[PDB]
Amino acid sequence: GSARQLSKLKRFLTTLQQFGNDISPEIGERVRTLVLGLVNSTLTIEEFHSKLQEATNFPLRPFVIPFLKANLPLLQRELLHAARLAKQNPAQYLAQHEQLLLDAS
Repeated sequence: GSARQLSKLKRFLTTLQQFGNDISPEIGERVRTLVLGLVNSTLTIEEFHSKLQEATNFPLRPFVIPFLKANLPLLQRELLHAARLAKQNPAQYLAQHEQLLLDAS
């Protein structure tokens, strides 16, 4: 498969969202929101590329859409580890609520 080969960005993403709260509150909440969002929450690359684009300083970064597009399945993996280091559940790590579970209807 193409997991490890694409995991090259996984690490960066993990630390990016983990330390993203250090650089600042704005970009922080956003980074984690988008990242963790498309990971478990209902989010799309485009949307994750929008807020981020206006969240991170400087002009659009090189390969944004195609970035998480091939790392989506790689980011949803580390999420299972975050919960262990967050003292919470892997699916509740981001949700942290009931109403925000499966409100399809």
